[PDB]
Amino acid sequence: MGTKIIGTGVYLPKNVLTNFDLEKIVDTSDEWITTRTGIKERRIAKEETITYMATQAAKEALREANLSPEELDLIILATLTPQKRFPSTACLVQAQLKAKGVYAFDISAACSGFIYALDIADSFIKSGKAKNVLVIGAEKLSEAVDWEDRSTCVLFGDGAGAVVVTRSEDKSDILATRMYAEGSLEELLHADNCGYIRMKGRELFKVAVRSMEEVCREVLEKAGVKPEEVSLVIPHQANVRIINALAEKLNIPKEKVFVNIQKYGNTSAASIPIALHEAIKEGKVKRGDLILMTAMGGGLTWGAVLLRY
Amino acid sequence: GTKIIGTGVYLPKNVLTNFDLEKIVDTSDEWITTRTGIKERRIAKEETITYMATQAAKEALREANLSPEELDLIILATLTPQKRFPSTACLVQAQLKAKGVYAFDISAACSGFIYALDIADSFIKSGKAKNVLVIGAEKLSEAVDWEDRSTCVLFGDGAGAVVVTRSEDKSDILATRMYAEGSLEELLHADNCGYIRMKGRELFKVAVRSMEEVCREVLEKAGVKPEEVSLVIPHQANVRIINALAEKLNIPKEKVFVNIQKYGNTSAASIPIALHEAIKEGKVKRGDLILMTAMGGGLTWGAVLLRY
Repeated sequence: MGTKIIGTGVYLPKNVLTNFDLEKIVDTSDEWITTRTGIKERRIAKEETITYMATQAAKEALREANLSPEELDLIILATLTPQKRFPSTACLVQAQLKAKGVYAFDISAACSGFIYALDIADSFIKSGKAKNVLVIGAEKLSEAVDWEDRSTCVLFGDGAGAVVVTRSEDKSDILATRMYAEGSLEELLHADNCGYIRMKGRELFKVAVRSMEEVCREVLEKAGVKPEEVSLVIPHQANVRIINALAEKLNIPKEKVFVNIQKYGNTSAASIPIALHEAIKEGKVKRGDLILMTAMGGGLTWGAVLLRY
Repeated sequence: GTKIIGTGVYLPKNVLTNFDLEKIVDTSDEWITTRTGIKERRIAKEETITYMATQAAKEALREANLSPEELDLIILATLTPQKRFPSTACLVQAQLKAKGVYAFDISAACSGFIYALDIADSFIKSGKAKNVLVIGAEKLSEAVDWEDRSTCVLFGDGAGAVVVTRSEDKSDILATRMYAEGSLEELLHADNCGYIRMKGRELFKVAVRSMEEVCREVLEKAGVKPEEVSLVIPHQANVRIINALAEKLNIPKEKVFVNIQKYGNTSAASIPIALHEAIKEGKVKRGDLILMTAMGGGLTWGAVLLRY
């Protein structure tokens, strides 16, 4: 029984960019950024390409799963910064991993990319169409950031996260998932004619808390799980204040809410998978634990996934 | 099972004939026709990819007698997305007024539609979705090198869509098989500028072999012979490749549907557009076994065998 996570990995760019470094780039400050978001630093893929980052996170994940690339049945990569029009970055990565002939493609869902991709993987496993699936969330957001706009350039970072899921016969499994989208709210968060990230910060914040709360409550009810029974909440890392307001609305103690936005900023699709990896490595996740993942992103995509590790 | 209850398309009205092409590049009607089987293609002028996708979807929904808000998921396959984000699937969702509906784009170039249909099938089969809208839409005219005659005579613009649902009858996707091979990126890829580039002769050969193999694979999986297939709906890449495949599978041309002569190669939109026409022309009836297959950039390829 169950879609089970048997391996996780990540790749964090070599270049660190603190708020102090940014102060010299745009009219901003450490105090402002820190208090309004909780971000202290962010990684920048100045040297690495999206493909390279995704491949590294995937390799570590496969090593952890003790699974050969060829044993994969599917590779799903979520990103909003593809290497090229085509082939998909999933294909470029597959090539680097030597996962010959392996089914591969990218998906677009912005910040909701990983949970969308994980939900897809679960559909393939639950339909008996796949057994081993590699799900990657990789982003080189720095290429989509307007570095002259102190309003948005201080929120994003680069990096990649990956997880390997398989069909197990034990109790590990995804208990419930729920994804939503609302294209009529494109304006709140979207790319312009040149691909630059644009947003309506205030409106977005409201919608973010309300929407993630709603879908989180939905998966909990569907799974017949109460908030107090959640072992750990791994939310998209967009703003520490949003995360706090969300935890409050769900009545989940801060101690059970994983946060690492302070060191990576908002990495979109790679956000949750990177947090999951560190959470595991920090001894905060053990088999049997109920993990709640949730996110909201451009296009106004959002959802939640409740699983028993 | 997974049943197609509605289909639809959208094609720009602007026609790019081989004679128009003779006026922009050093090519001829004779060469094009003989080498590709193409005579005409549609080109989007005022339509955005979102508009075309929306029009194809609306027809599919009407055919299915289903309202936009009764959809559980929307999957759109394209290589010419409207913007960085939101996904074109989200933009289409807004135009359809399918409020709150799960939606995303996938990248698999020419195998876009069958990949998306395979995913749709996984959601219905796992019982996670009931009604799914799958779209193949491309405005390839924006990604073509018009200075290049070796490739600018092959592509057109268009959108195709299908609405699949979980039925309590024999309609169902019987078997699917999808593959990808990144090490073969060089045969068919976009350059640093997004322009479509390819190693035509090598891609032609690899295309037939891989497509024959995957087709044979879904057939032995479903327990049926090529002779038992009612209609083959291949990606409309090249009539000559289509003939080579049909020849290998030992399937008469009468059972191979082609409309590349009037729409050219429309990548992800290719199959759903051909399917819709085949249905409208009475070439597809409930119970018929339909084989869909394609190969595209990245070197994606696969096959879907279904009972209409």
